[PDB]
Amino acid sequence: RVAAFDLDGVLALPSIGPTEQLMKGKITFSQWQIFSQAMAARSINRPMLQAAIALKKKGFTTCIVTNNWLDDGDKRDSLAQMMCELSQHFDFLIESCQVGMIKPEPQIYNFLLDTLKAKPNEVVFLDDFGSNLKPARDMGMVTILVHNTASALRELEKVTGTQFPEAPLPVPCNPNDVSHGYVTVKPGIRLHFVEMGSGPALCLCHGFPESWFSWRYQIPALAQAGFRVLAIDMKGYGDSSSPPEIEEYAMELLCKEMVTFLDKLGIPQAVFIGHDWAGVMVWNMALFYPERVRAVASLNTPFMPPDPDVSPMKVIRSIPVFNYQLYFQEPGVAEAELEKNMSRTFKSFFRASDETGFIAVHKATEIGGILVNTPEDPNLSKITTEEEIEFYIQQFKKTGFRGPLNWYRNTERNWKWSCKGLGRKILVPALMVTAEKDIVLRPEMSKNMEKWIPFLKRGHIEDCGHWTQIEKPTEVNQILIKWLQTE
Amino acid sequence: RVAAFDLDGVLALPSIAGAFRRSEEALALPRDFLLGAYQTEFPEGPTEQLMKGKITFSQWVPLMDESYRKSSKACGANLPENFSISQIFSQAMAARSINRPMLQAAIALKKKGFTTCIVTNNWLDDGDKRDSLAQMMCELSQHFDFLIESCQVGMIKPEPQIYNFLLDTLKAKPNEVVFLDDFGSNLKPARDMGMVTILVHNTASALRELEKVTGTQFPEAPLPVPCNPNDVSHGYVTVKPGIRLHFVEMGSGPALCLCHGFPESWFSWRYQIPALAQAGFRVLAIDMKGYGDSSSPPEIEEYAMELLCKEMVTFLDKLGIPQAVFIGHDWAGVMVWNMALFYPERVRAVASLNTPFMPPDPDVSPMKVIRSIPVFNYQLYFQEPGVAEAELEKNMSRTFKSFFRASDETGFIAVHKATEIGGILVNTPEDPNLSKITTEEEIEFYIQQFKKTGFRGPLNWYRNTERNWKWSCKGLGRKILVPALMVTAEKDIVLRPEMSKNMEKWIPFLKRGHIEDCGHWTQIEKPTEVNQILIKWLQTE
Ligand SMILES: CCCCCCCCCCNC(=O)NC1CCCCC1
Ligand SMILES: CCCCCCCCCCNC(=O)NC1CCCCC1
Repeated sequence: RVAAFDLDGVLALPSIGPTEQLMKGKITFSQWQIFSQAMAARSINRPMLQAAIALKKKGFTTCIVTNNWLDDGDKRDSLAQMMCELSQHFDFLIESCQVGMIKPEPQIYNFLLDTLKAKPNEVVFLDDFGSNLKPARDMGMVTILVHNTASALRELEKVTGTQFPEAPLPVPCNPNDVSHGYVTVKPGIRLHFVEMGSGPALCLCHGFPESWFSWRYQIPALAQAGFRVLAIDMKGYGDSSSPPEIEEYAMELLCKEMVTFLDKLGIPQAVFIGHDWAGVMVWNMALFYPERVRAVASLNTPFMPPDPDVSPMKVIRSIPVFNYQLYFQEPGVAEAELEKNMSRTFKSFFRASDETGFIAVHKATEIGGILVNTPEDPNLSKITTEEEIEFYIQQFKKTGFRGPLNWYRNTERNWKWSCKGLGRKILVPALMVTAEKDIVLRPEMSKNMEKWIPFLKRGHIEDCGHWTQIEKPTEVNQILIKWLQTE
Repeated sequence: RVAAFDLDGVLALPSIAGAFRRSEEALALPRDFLLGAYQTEFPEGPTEQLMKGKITFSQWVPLMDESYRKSSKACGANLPENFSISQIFSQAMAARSINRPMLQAAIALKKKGFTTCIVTNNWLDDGDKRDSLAQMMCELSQHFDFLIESCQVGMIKPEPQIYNFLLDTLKAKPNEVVFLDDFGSNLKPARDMGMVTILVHNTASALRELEKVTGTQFPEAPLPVPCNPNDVSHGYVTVKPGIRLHFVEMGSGPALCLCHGFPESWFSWRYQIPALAQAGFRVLAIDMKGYGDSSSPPEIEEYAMELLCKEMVTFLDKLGIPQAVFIGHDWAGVMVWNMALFYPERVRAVASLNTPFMPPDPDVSPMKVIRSIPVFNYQLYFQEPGVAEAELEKNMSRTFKSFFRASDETGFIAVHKATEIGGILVNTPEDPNLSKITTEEEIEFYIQQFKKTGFRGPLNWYRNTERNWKWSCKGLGRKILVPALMVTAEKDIVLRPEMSKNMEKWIPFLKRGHIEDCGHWTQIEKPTEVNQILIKWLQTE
């Protein structure tokens, strides 16, 4: 079925002849004040926008039929953003000032069903007036008024269809419904990414074994937060070049290229928010290229400078919760296990802080592999949808697993490199977000990070596993936004 | 054969060193007091952990500050107790910009086939204003093959080991390589090794003079920074099922999309894109529907201006951009004005090249107005599908060198005769001469581009006359009340300037720009100006 929504005050609040032609479109705004400001005060009616994606996801045809008008005002920008935001969550836009006719003139209505290809019955309209809803039900449409700021609305709306949650999730941007940039930094290597919103720029780098798609919940919000996001596919993963050479992944290089990728893209500075392995790079970016980093934020991953008199490898042979990691060392091995069956491999890796079928991070060598435990047919974690997983699959089907793993296999070199930035410190805006129930990459591993990063601001989330962006998304967003906001 | 230059005093001016100087005298400081912390074969203390990249900048202040305070009252003149060097080294670094002529001198050899690069005594600026450096550094980025940052390779000038590290990568001998510095004390090693020394003193000329003497000659008014070849980002937005729009990106916001005309491609703005970016903008040289790497359907309806504008809008939403500056030329320009006319909200501002805002006559068949204007015959010729195509496709080489010619050049197109002699390239030479406005390669791109898209799609732009008319007739009671720019070309045969004159009846406040001796290919004929005009425009709004 389909869902129709007015705008005057059904998807934006506060709510709100000759200029009856202003509606029709023969006249613009700057055509005729003490009223302008009012259109700028109103914002999106989130729970309603929710109620929409709801159906949209549920297999309906959403849409907006409003009594528009052309805004050439001094503050139309607003409308744009709102418009450009609602854009993605509807199939058709029946703007009054676009099709000549305006509510409640019956010709507009006939125009909708017409484009909608539907019968008045299997279509429900939503208006805060009712004088505009008379036609709808008259036609055989399921009418629904507003009067208030929703609730009662979304309520008698639930009835027709399904139910909506009180505390929802941030809209998961996706899939192809996005732009796909492609920068070629070195001959054989090109880095694919994603883009959204207008500057300043902040690149979101993922970890192991993930993809840009991971930030699927941060990207939109972050954009709408007034930013130009660049969910990049880290070298080796997804649509970016994934060479077979190990040297190709030395952190020293990854950071260098990361920089190139900027020049190429003509961006002179960006905010670098990293997680997992990325997070490592992010901190090194901050450490080696201050100029190009506007600011840095890290999830789970803490800044752990290297010990100059302590073989980096030894520090791994030590920490017990880094076995699997060791297991990865040998090329072909680790790969062979994860590739053998990507389905499991993933539903396996991706599990909540409070969930079964965990990975074998420490018994790895001994039991023969990071997955030697765990069921065969893992259960879908209440953190990824089959589809959500399938993307990761398709992604990896084309890239393989060697490339990503080669991130681990550059220990000595990495050590030898990060040793140069031992006499200096991170003096650019920084953020360290710690996860609580994160088995490996435990919070307490930061504690002395300030010895290196004074002024370092922090953020911490409870009941959060390693998959922060996907486990506690809404919070991650908040924390992140509010962070950028205050700097 | 390569050529390198110590950025501060060669690529960047006024040499930061100058600031120290003018600061010494300021506080009656004996010649070279705080100067040592920069110009001294005494690379020691903190200033040596700085260029060495061991410690950042911010640290180098509290440390250097006190290391200065060393000889403060001890062995030397009075150096204010609380006296620091933070915000004084900071300004000097910011107040400095790129040495345009010298950069020129570089791209020269680069073009000429040399291995440019920069060997500077760097330091990692984690300053409150380190951005500046990023930009200037992000710019010089593309013009050099190698960047030898002192603060990145451990060694700093003039310690021999650095130099021996450069040739190592440049895989060259001391003889076939030239070094540019503003000190000379830094140049001493170079000569001794076997390199071509040159005191980058003075400011320019004199340097480029003694330079010229060993390379070639440099333009007096060089050709603006061109953004090509494949050294760019390539976005790809899918607006409707089968249709996806490819484009190009550069710099940081706000956004302004550059739409091309017929028969061109994003590559046309190759001269505006960079400059525009460097002008503080995020450019989107888009490949108009039908052209190059964007979907180029076979349907005619697919190109109704009404649609092109709609999709143009979608392309924005999709890209998450809520507003942009729309600068159009030719057919694009038309759309651009309609964009302004139909979607005010999404247009921050509009600029048009050659193409004027010509609303439609409500009581005058749009077609008739074409059958009338004599300089629109070829256009008419295009009407019939397959025909026009067949002519332009038969041999893209000519087709292009043909279309693309200067205001003052031969082999013109047959804009009015067409229909009669059947064709536009009909009476044009067999093998046209390369116009002093496009390089063979420049043309080849257009070829490859069109080889994959064909010619139907682009032409379908012409074939939507009635519909277009019927549509633009809706925006007859309103006007363009958003910032606008109308740039007129002088020697533009078709799309003559005088066709604007009453544009203000529709667009008050409409600002204008006009260029002389300019044909239809404005962006390629008078690029530098187009840039200026455009920039200065955006600048003042
Ligand atoms: C002394 C040098 C120390 C360098 C430390 C670099 C940081 C290592 C981060 C490793 N991260 C991961 O291995 N993540 C995987 C663990 C298994 C489940 C998915 C996520
Ligand atoms: C619906 C009314 C349309 C009115 C058309 C106004 C002017 C459109 C611009 C046309 N531009 C061109 O035809 N340019 C070509 C002309 C032949 C040589 C290359 C450039």
